[PDB]
Amino acid sequence: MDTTVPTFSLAELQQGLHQDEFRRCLRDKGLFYLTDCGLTDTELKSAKDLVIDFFEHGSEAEKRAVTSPVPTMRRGFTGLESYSMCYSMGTADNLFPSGDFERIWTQYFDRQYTASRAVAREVLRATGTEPDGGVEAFLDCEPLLRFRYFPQVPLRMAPHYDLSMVTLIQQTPCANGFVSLQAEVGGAFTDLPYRPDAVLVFCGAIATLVTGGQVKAPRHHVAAPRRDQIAGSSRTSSVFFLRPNADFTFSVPLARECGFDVSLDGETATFQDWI
Ligand SMILES: CC1=C(C(=O)O)N2C(=O)[C@@H](NC(=O)CCC[C@@H](N)C(=O)O)[C@H]2SC1
Ligand SMILES: [Fe+3]
Repeated sequence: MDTTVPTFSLAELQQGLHQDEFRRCLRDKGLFYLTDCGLTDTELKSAKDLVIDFFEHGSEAEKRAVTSPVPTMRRGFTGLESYSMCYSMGTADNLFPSGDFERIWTQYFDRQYTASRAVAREVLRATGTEPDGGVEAFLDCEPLLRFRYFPQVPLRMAPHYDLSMVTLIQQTPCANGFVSLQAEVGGAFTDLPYRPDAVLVFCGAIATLVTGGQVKAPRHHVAAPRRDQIAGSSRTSSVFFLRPNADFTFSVPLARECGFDVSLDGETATFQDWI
């Protein structure tokens, strides 16, 4: 039936405006684009620009000394060695190629994090939800950002819900129109392109959980291009996962009620256990 994906100014929402629509969008299709939340395509494009700079012009040497040590616990670069390169950050223990990089990308992270907190904060106020220990404690959490860059100019994974409170995507488009990102919206698969001055927001499982089921975490997937769509497909994505502190808590009879792969037992549980 209904597949459209709505847009909102965060400033306007904070001014009480559009209350019902925003409420229903959460509960029935857990996603949306978002203007006026103190992110800018310029900031994004300046960050992108210096990573690709390093991709292209760094020695074997500087890379090695800041490529991922533990390959799966996640800080630094991957997939740059002689299809997808990828940079990761967090609150700390980060790895940086130069001094100026550190600044630009530390600020880029902060701005992201602040925005993430804001929208999240709004998501709670809107469901009249007030987490155990406080809205702020909860929002002071252990977040993670992953940037991807697909350069140069066929297996199909299954959709997933994100293991997050909210997730913010900023993407750059392909020179040829192809959208990698799609989601289940009222029965169907809707494209999720780059929109100018906007930023995409998935609600995540944690959102659903903390609001006592009031908010939907949409299943989404990231397609590759068919072996004929390859020319003009360089793209990037900036994906900021707003993950809680290890010790957040949730009643497991509530959890499975929304179709969540949890092979653990007992009374309630915690975020650390689950990942
Ligand atoms: C959303 C998203 C993206 C992405 O590039 O956008 N990718 C990342 O940053 C990724 N994170 C990982 O590599 C873990 C893989 C998750 C899943 N395959 C599993 O272990 O059972 C993926 S999965 C999450
Ligand atoms: Fe995802």
